[PDB]
Amino acid sequence: LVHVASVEKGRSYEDFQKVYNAIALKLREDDEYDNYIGYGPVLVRLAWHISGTWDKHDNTGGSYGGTYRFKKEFNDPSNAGLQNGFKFLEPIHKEFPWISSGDLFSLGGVTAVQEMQGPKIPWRCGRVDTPEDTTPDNGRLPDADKDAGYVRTFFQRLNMNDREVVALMGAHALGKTHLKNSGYEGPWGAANNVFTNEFYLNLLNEDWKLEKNDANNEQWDSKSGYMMLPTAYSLIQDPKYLSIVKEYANDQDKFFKDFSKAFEKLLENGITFPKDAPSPFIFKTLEEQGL
Ligand code: HEM
Repeated sequence: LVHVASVEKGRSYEDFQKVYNAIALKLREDDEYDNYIGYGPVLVRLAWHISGTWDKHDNTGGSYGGTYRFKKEFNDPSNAGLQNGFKFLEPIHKEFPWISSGDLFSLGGVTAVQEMQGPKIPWRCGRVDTPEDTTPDNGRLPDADKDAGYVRTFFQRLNMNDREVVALMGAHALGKTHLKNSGYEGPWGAANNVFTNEFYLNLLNEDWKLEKNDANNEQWDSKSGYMMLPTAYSLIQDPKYLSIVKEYANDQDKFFKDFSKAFEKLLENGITFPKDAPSPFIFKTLEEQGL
């Protein structure tokens, strides 16, 4: 497969900034979702799962084709709970019927991170909706009960190196786990809809205890009422991962710059951009626009 980015016919920067604004105004408005966490965290989880299916070996999966719209991918067990972010974005797609699905699903994750005070993420338009038979089979997304060796190997398929894996994993300061979606339950920390380096500080400073939960899965629980997935607690057991965790725990600006680069790479894997194509867009937040 080659997947060439094609801009939506006739659309420029300001068209896309209007779609960003619609998502951002609806995030402000629907603030009650999930006990007042809001839709921000489930929207960056949606942008990572439609991107996370990519296989570097045959160029299949990834964000390009917007295939989460099809039943197979939509009903993937690993995607349970993401229907909420889909339903959030659906009125915005009736409003801007010209945007492709992969562009809208990835822009929703960019808008959520920046509206939750995260770094600016450069974004490129040009994904093209591909057919129902290009939809990847279930099972390409990662397990939660594994170790640092599994993590390294998994992310090699999306060719992410150690630093990019540790930067991307910082998104787990956002939102929470839900027992009915994944067999895990509890918040990651205290500031769950503000983008910060809290994941790393918690990993290095809490007194974590291993326990079984009500679904019979193990998780790490701390005295503060926070939890950690086994795959994510793995990052302090590997010496390479642990030196990068400590770097981000001490320097939130370094974490923001690295997360920005890594998240854009994740949302663009598998897509070829011609050089006639527009440069990456940097969207203004609602606040910067006075809206
Ligand atoms: C090996 C890597 C990862 C595993 C095993 C994993 C697993 C999980 C699990 C089991 C949940 C909770 C699902 C639920 O019950 O609703 C979760 C939530 C979440 N994940 Fe990950 N994750 C991984 C990587 C990532 C990455 C790379 C991102 C984004 C860059 C990300 C962003 C999120 C966010 C924001 C949530 C919270 C969603 C909400 O509040 O509903 N995760 N993850």
